[PDB]
Amino acid sequence: GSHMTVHFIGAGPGAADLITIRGRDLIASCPVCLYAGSLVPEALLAHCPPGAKIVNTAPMSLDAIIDTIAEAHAAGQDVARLHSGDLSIWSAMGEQLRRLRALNIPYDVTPGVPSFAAAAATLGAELTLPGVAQSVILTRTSGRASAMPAGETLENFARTGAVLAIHLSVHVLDEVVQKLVPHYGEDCPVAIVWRASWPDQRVVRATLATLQTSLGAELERTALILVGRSLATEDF
Amino acid sequence: MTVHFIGAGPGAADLITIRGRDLIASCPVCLYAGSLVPEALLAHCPPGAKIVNTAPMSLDAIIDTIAEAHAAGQDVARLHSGDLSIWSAMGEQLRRLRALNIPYDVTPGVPSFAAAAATLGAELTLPGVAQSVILTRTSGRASAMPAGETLENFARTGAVLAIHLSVHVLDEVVQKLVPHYGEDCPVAIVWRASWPDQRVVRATLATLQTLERTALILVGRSLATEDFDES
Ligand SMILES: Nc1ncnc2c1ncn2[C@@H]1O[C@H](CSCC[C@H](N)C(=O)O)[C@@H](O)[C@H]1O
Ligand SMILES: Nc1ncnc2c1ncn2[C@@H]1O[C@H](CSCC[C@H](N)C(=O)O)[C@@H](O)[C@H]1O
Repeated sequence: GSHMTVHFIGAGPGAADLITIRGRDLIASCPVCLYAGSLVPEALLAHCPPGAKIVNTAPMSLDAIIDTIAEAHAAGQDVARLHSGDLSIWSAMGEQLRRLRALNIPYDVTPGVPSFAAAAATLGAELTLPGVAQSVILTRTSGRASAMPAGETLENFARTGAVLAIHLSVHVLDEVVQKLVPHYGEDCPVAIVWRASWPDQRVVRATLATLQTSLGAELERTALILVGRSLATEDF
Repeated sequence: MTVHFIGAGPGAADLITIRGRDLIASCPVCLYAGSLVPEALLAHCPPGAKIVNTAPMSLDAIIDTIAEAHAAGQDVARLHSGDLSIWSAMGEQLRRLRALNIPYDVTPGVPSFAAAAATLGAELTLPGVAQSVILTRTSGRASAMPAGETLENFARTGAVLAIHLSVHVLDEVVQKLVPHYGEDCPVAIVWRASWPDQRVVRATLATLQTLERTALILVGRSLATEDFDES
């Protein structure tokens, strides 16, 4: 047989049917499910086996989360640990792994559909365009929410001319365009996708100079900003 | 009818989305981009489905085959490796389908850099270390890169790099990055993530020793460090 394992699973961008097959099958097979708040679609939780311990981690500290996993480990019970999107980017999986290694609790990771992919799909767009863009930068702004390492400034990324997929930043929409106009041009295409794949999904396309900045301060913060020529060109 | 562009995922049959599998099961016609789309997914095609490998085909022939399905009112499952947003050549197909008024939609998939990070058990962004991931490639005698998109310019940011389509020029990648990232900078290469013959190498830029081409290069401190903050 196999021993108790914590299965980190990328739940995808919000639609229950955008989890992987593997992701859903692991949910179906774990007696304990820990899900990272309402950004994990509740319909996924219907896959938990009958009698599962289902735990919303959004009100919990990292310590409480780790203690709960340690309890599952002590009981020999597999855990389905669900995070929105994919695990590789801004998931806070890393800090959990470090704690699990220190406790010798085994884990594995099942990749998900990241939100920039959901957003591109919503737009019906290939981001890479021969002769226009051959790179995509996944980034964020400090946005009064983080320190960025020194070299990770919008200015330094903007200098490459790559497609930018800017996360965690819709509340600072106005600063973003101010910092990007000098590099990309006033007329550079920009697209914002709120809540990609949710019943709630909303899109705005414009150029940097013509984007309605006040859209950012609105209630919904789950939005991805895409910037670059390849968002609105057929010249490729 | 509708042409369903679908991100097949990194290769394992179970790393397609539920939606993607369901769309495949409901399409009388399936167009798949080569053996980089695992054959097990083709088992999901409905009985008597016309299944077509597009790898041997020109864009004109692909669009013809689609226009045929459209004239026959038959939905098309159009499979590409990984996700569609990056180096899929989905774009040129949509440009042609628009010019013909053929309806399409896009189902996102798991990109290979995500599958690679997952096999490594790694979160790429780590507070106080790296808050950005650059998905890129090299010219590598296979492309022209826009002028701003050099390894040099990217390396200047100190971001994590997920370098695609570049394993044939690993030597030159290493030499360009060392000056910026350091000789001791952790690096990992994942060949064929999620496939049965998946191979993983973890090293540093200096100690990585320079033939499958389906490989992803990942570079950065966050690949092997526990000195980071909570979020
Ligand atoms: N369904 C969705 N639609 C649009 N943007 C989304 C989204 N889900 C997450 N995001 C973006 O991701 C940020 C949260 S950080 C978590 C990102 C997630 N791990 C991923 O793989 O994408 C949000 O601020 C927003 O910029
Ligand atoms: N299973 C896999 N393992 C490692 N790298 C892979 C892979 N599948 C694709 N790649 C990478 O992607 C390149 C092909 S370009 C297609 C990328 C795909 N659309 C995606 O979403 O990732 C290859 O050169 C390789 O770098």
